[PDB]
Amino acid sequence: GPLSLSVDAFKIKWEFPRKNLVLGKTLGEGEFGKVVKATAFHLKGRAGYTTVAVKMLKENASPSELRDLLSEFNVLKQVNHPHVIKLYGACSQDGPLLLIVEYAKYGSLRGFLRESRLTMGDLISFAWQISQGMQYLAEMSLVHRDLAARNILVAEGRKMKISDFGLSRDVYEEDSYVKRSQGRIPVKWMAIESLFDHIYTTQSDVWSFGVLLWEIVTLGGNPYPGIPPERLFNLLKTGHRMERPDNCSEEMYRLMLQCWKQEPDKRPVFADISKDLEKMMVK
Amino acid sequence: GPLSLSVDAFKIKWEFPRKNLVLGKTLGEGEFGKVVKATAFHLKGRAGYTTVAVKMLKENASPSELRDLLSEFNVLKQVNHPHVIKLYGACSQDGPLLLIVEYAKYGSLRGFLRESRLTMGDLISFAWQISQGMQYLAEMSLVHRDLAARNILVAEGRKMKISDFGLSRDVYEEDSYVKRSQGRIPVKWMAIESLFDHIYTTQSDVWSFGVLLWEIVTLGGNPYPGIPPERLFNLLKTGHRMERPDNCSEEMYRLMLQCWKQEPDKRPVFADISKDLEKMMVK
Ligand SMILES: Cc1ccc(-c2nn(C(C)(C)C)c3ncnc(N)c23)cc1
Ligand SMILES: Cc1ccc(-c2nn(C(C)(C)C)c3ncnc(N)c23)cc1
Repeated sequence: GPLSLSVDAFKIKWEFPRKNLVLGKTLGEGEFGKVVKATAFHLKGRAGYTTVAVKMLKENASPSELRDLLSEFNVLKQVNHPHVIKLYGACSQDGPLLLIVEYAKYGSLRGFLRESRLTMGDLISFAWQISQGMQYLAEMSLVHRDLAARNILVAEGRKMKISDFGLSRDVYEEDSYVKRSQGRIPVKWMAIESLFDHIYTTQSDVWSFGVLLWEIVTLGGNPYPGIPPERLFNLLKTGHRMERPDNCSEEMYRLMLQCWKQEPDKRPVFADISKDLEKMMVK
Repeated sequence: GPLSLSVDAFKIKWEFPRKNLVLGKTLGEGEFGKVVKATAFHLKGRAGYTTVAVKMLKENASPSELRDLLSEFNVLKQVNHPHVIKLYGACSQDGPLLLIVEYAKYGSLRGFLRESRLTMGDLISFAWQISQGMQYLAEMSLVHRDLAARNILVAEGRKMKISDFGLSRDVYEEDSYVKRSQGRIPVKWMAIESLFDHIYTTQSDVWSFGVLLWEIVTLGGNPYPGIPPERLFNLLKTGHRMERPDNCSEEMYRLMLQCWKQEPDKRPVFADISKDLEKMMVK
């Protein structure tokens, strides 16, 4: 089927010797993958050991999780930008599939924020770096689909790295990705039209960006707090949106609202978003 | 879309007052659901409190997980058999969706087995009770799809209860369920034709039953140990199968093999399986 084809094609510059990789503690688990801290000997021109992160399948992986890991690999090969996690390689030939990437010292953005108390200007800087990465992926004709504080990494120097490319889809031909069956993206980050109509575009990424803004501004808050996901259908189509959080300027809130406009064409594009944020920074 | 329709239809005998339910410790998490121990006051004719288990959505649920929880509910309403977990009710009207079911004192079959050392006759008894439940579901025209030691519960008296109906599908019309996108069932329990062709039938359930037999016989072993899931495509179609485990009679092994025949029509049906196991019991 489509997977056996991919697996067979795959098994036929990115390959890294398994014997040169040493895995250590588990850094995190989750939807399709398990991530461990690791070290790699003689990695792509670097002398000695480099500290890296490695994603692999969890116990009892499904075809869906295998497909997602292969897809993330496929996407990460094609992208290169200061605000996107950097791929080093993979181990495929011996043992389970292992993807080797840049280690982000501070872990997830959500974790980093929740450990915090950081200025409003640090917050705007974070959002803006993410918007630049997103402007780059949108130019590559990729829809990311799973943008969220938990899927952004914070590297040395508090650099934002957009991560978790397992659900990212190429939209070169149509400028949208449409999925017949139900999505595996949390409902509380999905655009109204993704939720109801299974349509994903750069503008649905912009909606998710608005929820990410809310997460940044609340320092890792939980969106629509105390509201069950199943209530989102009706809440959204009756035109409700999250209220301005505490510690949020009105210009920041105004931007969140614009990202959550019902009509996708009415939301800003990532380039507008970046301009808006740089402007808040300098004022 | 199909989900908003279900959620709206749903929100329009099974309903239980949220105020009569008290939730306690987390019993387990996993693919679509979180399960907690709980107590329910005046549950369906029972005076006083009854100890129950409750499944709900995990944090950051996706449309796919919501759909699976609704589907499990829908299936559990229609089934009733001594070897299938019994539904009591749900809380929907206030707060998150909660499904209230029979509490299984010994937890999952896999956990129960791994805590063990139990006779061969206890083992055959377990398999046989599960085969009876499965013979009943097959007669109801349901394909279970996710049969595995982790999805069988052990209740008071060491009674097997088939559980986790989120992926079960009605096959009344065609005797098969076909899924275009990748399955969320672990690859190591899937029939060769489910893995390659996305076709699910009672006979693919029989394959999974063979893997479950292997799990019972090894006391909760890990199938195809040390073999990565992606190697299963080629291993399976080149005709390889797991070797006879230690502490396994040849008749038991012969049954596993028959469940794993390439041609689905060549595997036994659950009624043959039950006859085979009762025969091993009495001999
Ligand atoms: C392909 C791939 C590999 C690793 C990661 C990743 N996840 N995570 C967690 C989720 C533990 C914060 C990480 N933490 C630090 N550094 C990383 N590189 C990661 C993401 C994608
Ligand atoms: C709808 C539904 C509700 C609960 C369970 C369930 N899962 N589990 C675990 C997985 C913790 C062993 C249970 N353990 C004991 N009793 C139970 N009833 C369950 C399964 C399905």
